[PDB]
Amino acid sequence: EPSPYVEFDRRQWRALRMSTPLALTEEELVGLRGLGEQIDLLEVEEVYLPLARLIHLQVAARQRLFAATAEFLGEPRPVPFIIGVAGSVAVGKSTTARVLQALLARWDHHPRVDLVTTDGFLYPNAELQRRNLMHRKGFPESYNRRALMRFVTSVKSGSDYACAPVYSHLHYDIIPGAEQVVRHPDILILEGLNVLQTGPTLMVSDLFDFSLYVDARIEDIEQWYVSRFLAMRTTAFADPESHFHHYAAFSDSQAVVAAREIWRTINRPNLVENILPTRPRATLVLRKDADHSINRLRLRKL
Amino acid sequence: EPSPYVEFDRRQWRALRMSTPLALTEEELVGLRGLGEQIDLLEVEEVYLPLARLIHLQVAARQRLFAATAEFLGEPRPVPFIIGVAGSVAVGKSTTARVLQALLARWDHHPRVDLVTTDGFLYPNAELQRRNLMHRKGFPESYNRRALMRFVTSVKSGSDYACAPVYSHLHYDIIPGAEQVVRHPDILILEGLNVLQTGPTLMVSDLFDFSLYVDARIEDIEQWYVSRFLAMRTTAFADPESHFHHYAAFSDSQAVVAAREIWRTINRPNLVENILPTRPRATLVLRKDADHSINRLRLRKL
Ligand SMILES: C[C@H](NC(=O)c1ccccc1C(F)(F)F)c1nnc(SCCOc2ccc(F)cc2)n1C
Ligand SMILES: C[C@H](NC(=O)c1ccccc1C(F)(F)F)c1nnc(SCCOc2ccc(F)cc2)n1C
Repeated sequence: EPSPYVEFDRRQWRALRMSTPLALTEEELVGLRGLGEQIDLLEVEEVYLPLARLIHLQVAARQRLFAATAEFLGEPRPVPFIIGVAGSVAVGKSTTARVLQALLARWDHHPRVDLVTTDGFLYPNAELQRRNLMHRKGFPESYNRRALMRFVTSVKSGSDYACAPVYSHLHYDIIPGAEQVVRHPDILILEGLNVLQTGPTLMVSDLFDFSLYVDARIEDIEQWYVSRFLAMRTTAFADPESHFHHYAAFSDSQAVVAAREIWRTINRPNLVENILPTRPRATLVLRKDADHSINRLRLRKL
Repeated sequence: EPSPYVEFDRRQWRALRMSTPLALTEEELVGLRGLGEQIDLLEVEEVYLPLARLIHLQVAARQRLFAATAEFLGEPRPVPFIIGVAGSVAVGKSTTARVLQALLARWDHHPRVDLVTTDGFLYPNAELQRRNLMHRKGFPESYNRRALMRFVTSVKSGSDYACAPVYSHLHYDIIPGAEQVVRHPDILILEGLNVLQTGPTLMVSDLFDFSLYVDARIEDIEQWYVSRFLAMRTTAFADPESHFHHYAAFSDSQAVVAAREIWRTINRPNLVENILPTRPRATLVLRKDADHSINRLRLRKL
């Protein structure tokens, strides 16, 4: 029974590592780890290094394809390779993305590898209040998807620079005047929630040369979300300038109630209605277990 | 203002022809022309030959990409290149597809180029009657899209053969027992209506290495449809075995009434609600004028 997919387990996948150096020290790993994440050097080696090898093979071949079009066109720093990383809140895709960026940037030919999270493209709160969308922050309509598409297009067009706006998780809002400048990289990783989504018109997913989806049982992500929420009381919420400082004095059980409620009404439905439906398109799915461990992968060979 | 697209006119596009031989005689052209079509050798040269050049550049480069994945995978007749041709009924995509197939098969390296129309994947009439779908023949739900996806996947998987069922336009139904065998080509052109469409799960559009969309003003396609309908009275409908023989004795004005009605209730809405929304994804759009002439094109350079 023929398939566009190939399943692996860590045993099979780790084998595919070949002679790929490990250029990442333990000090550096944890400086990319997010609160709650269990990723160790043994996982970089056995999972992210094959992945990095795969990606670097394809970067070369993917550009030949743009060569062909430019040769047709009778034409005279290539077309940036674009990676998308998607997944639910709290699944740890943010970390994956940051790890991936460090692994790729340390290829001996030394490419420039920018990383942009989509949260800088959320509408500011006042704009969200206007549209009646606060209660749906993180859903697709709470993003300026036109702005976001222009940006990625602009970068891939080979343009000299592009700017993105900047979100502050501290203040739960877009930072006035702040901007992230992306000066023509070789690779761009774009990380967000529904970034793999498909539409009537053309969308960023269409621009992706490679894409990555970080998966887990829905019960387990709830678990990680709630724990991280509780942990955030002595972290992010502890700062008296946090938009969410009021949460710092919640007890374990109020905190679990609040966390569960946000999860039930905002984060779970977005996952189910929007994010999860996009899994089938992803070049690679990283499947995590309850203990955070990546033990199965699903690659698109077609 | 940067764009994924490049517009052309026939002047600009024809220039891109380079030294591409014309291996198609006028006898052979018209034997592919459909009732009403105005395509002449001057259009093959100035439009289909650039197109053929473009396609043959990309076939080479697109396979390097599957090489990269197989080299990663540590692996030991390549992965068939898959072209999709979409557009409304009566726009003449059927012809384009057949022309394209003849132009590609006569490349000096002599590749096998199969062509499959999607109509063989319509549900038989009795199955359509069951689902209450006769009045929506040609809409996406009147196709066995699972069967269709299995097929294209099977071919691209590199499998030795795949079978498709066969529709009879004469009898307005699927022919019992008939089958079209596709024995591992180098290129497969797949022609149909919503074939460029996108979904929750993975679909044929995802398997396309190249895609082609044949466009025209909606008023003009109505015009061509109605004329062809009238013309079909002394052609297809003239055969007393035609499911539609009753139409042969319609006068011009009854015939125009019938044709307009079918167009209003079945073919126009499908075009508007489903087909036309898919135009943005197509690698190349062929834009035809009221006189049938291809005078502008839109290529995806990203
Ligand atoms: C609906 C809202 N979503 C977001 O703020 C959001 C939107 C887009 C991208 C990322 C987030 C994020 F991660 F949660 F901050 C939200 N979801 N949880 C909260 S409470 C703030 C605590 O933030 C987190 C973030 C991540 C966790 F794993 C646990 C708690 N809020 C305000
Ligand atoms: C709704 C139905 N659609 C189809 O049969 C159909 C479905 C899928 C693919 C192609 C067709 C096709 F082209 F019209 F035969 C239909 N549309 N017009 C008719 S009348 C039969 C006359 O066929 C045509 C076909 C094409 C024309 F340009 C003009 C008349 N019928 C029965």
